[PDB]
Amino acid sequence: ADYQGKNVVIIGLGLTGLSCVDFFLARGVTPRVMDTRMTPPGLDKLPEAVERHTGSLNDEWLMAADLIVASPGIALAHPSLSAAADAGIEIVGDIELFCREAQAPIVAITGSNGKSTVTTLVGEMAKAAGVNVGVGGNIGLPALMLLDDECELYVLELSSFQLETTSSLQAVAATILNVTEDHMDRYPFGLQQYRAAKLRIYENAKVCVVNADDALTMPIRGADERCVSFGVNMGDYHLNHQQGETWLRVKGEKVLNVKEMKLSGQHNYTNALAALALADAAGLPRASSLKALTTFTGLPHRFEVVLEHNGVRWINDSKATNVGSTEAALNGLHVDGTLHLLLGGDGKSADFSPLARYLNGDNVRLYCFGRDGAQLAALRPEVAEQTETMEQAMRLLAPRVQPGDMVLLSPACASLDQFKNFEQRGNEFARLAKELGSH
Ligand SMILES: O=C(O)CC[C@@H](NC(=O)c1cccc(CNc2ccc(/C=C3\SC(=O)NC3=O)cc2)c1)C(=O)O
Ligand SMILES: O=S([O-])[O-]
Ligand SMILES: [Cl-]
Ligand SMILES: [Cl-]
Ligand SMILES: [Cl-]
Ligand SMILES: [Cl-]
Repeated sequence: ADYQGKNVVIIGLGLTGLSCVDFFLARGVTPRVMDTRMTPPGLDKLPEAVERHTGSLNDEWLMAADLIVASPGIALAHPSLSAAADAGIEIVGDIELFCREAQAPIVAITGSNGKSTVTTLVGEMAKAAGVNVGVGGNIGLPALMLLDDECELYVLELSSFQLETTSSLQAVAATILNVTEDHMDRYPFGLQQYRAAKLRIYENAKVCVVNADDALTMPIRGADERCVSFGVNMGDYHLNHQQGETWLRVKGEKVLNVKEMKLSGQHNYTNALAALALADAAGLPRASSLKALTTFTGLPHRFEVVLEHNGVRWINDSKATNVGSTEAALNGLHVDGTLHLLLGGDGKSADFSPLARYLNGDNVRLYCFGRDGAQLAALRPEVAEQTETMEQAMRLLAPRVQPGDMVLLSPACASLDQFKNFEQRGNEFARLAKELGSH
C-alpha cells in the first residue's frame, strides 16, 4: 500500500499505537495520535513532532482523515468512528497494516482460550525446523514490530477485536480454537456477533483448522473444500486413549505418546493437536514439530505452580480471564484436601453459572474479589467470602490452608478494574503465595 500524502489518524497509544506511529514515520508520513485516556501508556515515548490529542476523541481530526488506524482497545462502534465510517473514511488496524506488507506466510490463531499457547507452540515448532519465525500479534511484539525481510514465517495470535478491522489477511493456515462467552461488554449482539468477528480469520485462508468438538469454530459455510479438524474422539487430528495413556493421532496413525510432553491435561493435548495441524499446513516438517511439543513448558500465568511447599500447591492461573478458561482449570481437577479458589475482577457481563457445577462438596472454598466479587460469591454463598482486593482474599484464606490443599487463582474475569493486566495480577499472587506459603 502507499500512504504518501495521506492524513492518517491513529487512535490508541501504548506499544502497539507506537508501532503504528513508527510504521508511518518510517514511510515519510507523519500521523496524528488521539487516545480517550488523559495520559495513555507510552505518551512520553511519542516524539514531540507527532501531534496528539488525549482525554477524548477529536472529531475534527477524525472527519478530516484519509485513514484511521483504530486500536483493538477502542470500540469500532464508538459514535465518532461510526460517523467517520458513514462518511466513507477508511478504518483499519495494525494487523491490516501488517498483512499489506508481510513478505512471508502467516499462521493466524484466535479463540476464547488456548490462543497464546497454540501461537507459542507453532512458533517453537518453526524454530525447531530452523525457520526464521516472527511470533506475536496480540502477544509479544505488536505485529508491525515483527516485520522483517528475513522472516520466513509469521505466527500471529489475533483477537476478535483485531480481526474486526482486518480485511487483507490471507493466512497459510488459520484457526478458531473454540468460542465461549467472552467480551459481552463489547458485543451487544451477543455470542453470535463475537463469533462473527472470529470467523473473519478464515476469509481467504489456504487451510482452515477447526475444532470438531466446537461447532461455533466452523465457518458458516464450506463446500467441496473442507477444513482440517482437531478433536478429542473425532477429527483429522485427535486423541487415542490406551489404558491410562494418551496418544496424539493423525488420521488413525499414532504420532506421539503424551508422556513425552511437559504439558499435561486434555485441553493442552487438543492445543498440541491444533498446533500440529497448523504447523503441518504451514509446511513445517512433522518430526521437528513433534520435538518442539516435547520441550515446550507452557506460559507464565497458565495454571502455573508458583509454590509447592508444606503440602500445599499454589497455582497462578491468572490468564483465566473468562468462564471457559476457569472451567478448563476446574474440570477433572484433583485436590487431596480443600480447594481455595480465587475468583474476581471485571467479568465483562459474563454468565458465571457454568462454574457452579464444579463448586459442590465439602472441599471447596471461594474467595471473591474485585468489581464482580458479589456475583461470584453468589454462585455458592455458604462456602464463599468476599473482599475488595485479591491481597485481602489471600490474607483471609492463608491461615485456613492445610497440608493437602490447593490455592488456585483462576479468576474467570479481566483484571483491568484493579490491575494493569493479568500478568500483574499473577505476579502479585505469586509474591503473596511465597510470603504466605512458608514459615
Ligand atoms: O489482562 C487482563 O486482565 C484483561 C485483558 C482483557 N483484554 C481486553 O479486553 C482487550 C481487548 C482489546 C485490546 C486490548 C489491548 N489493547 C488495548 C489498547 C487500548 C486500550 C484502551 C484505549 S485506546 C483509547 O483511545 N481509549 C482507551 O481507553 C485498551 C487495550 C485488551 C481481556 O481479555 O479481558
Ligand atoms: O500497545 S498495547 O500492547 O496496549
Ligand atoms: Cl483516563
Ligand atoms: Cl507416526
Ligand atoms: Cl516442602
Ligand atoms: Cl469433592
